[PDB]
Amino acid sequence: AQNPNCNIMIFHPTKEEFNDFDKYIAYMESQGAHRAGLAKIIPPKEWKARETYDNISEILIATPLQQVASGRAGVFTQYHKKKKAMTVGEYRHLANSKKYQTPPHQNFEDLERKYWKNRIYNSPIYGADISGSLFDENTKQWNLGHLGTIQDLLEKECGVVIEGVNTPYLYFGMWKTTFAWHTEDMDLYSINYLHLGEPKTWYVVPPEHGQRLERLARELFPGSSRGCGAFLRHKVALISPTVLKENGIPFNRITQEAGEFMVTFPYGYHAGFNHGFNCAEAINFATPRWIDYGKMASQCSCGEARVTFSMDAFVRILQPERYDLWKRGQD
Ligand SMILES: O=C(O)CNC(=O)C(=O)O
Ligand SMILES: [Mg+2]
Ligand code: NI
Ligand SMILES: [Zn+2]
Repeated sequence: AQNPNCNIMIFHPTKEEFNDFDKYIAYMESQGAHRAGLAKIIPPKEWKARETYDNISEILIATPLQQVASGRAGVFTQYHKKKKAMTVGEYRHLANSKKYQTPPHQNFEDLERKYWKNRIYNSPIYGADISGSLFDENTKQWNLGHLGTIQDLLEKECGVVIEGVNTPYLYFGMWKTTFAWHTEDMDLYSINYLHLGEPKTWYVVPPEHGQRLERLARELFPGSSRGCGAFLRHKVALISPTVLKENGIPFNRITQEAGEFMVTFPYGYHAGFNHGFNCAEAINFATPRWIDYGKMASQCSCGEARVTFSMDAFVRILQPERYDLWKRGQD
């Protein structure tokens, strides 16, 4: 069995290997990359996502989210308070302000210490989940707006034609902006490209050990657990590496820098934080190996998780028994 310790693997494809996206994912899995839940892909040196980032400041963040924490430093939830719209140029200036900017630090490990010590005492503002793309249309390789769609994969594997679309999302971050512990909708893959700015630190639990994280989360968030049998789908809970180590949960960590891709694999729980002003693009995707994960994915039916139009068909076709209850949660 390849990668039996479930370490995060880092890949350096050549420009030739960068042509066929599906083939490269399948290659990485042949080497055991999925066992970690997360992999890093460094694009070939010849590749670029677009020519420059000089003209992005007029993109609108219609609903910036202030991430307000509750709990203790290593075990907390966050809620998202909606703020007034602002442009990317306005948000960059805010991220760089004395109130929100990255503190002085020695290295990524020092910054990680400072994040876990201090995150809860601040409420950073995240421009998340903005439909759109920063890939130039002429970028033919690993262009996250030109991937094969999940609907077409389901149709190719299973023969059923379904409605829905699959488009990318932009994330504009600042110091301390936080992504809570989650797997993807329907336990899909994700791919994330850091277009510019400061790094993003990731934490990940191997898919084979995801239920260990779930059982800890039910212990640590006991009211949330009573409210919903899949409350990590709400995407609000944080647990620090120190707490994970104290409770024996297997995980790994890695820092993504500008110009690098990360892939999350089906049922790979992940969480993380931004080091400073940055912009990432991400999208979900599927492969043949996902289908079985999709059929077994948990679902929130309490009403909190509320998701896209296109998840309807995935539930309806892969999980017909759950469909009725889940749809009640969506309505
Ligand atoms: O970058 C972020 O805030 C969150 N991204 C992801 O969870 C992802 O790409 O799967
Ligand atoms: Mg612009
Ligand atoms: Ni994710
Ligand atoms: Zn729920």
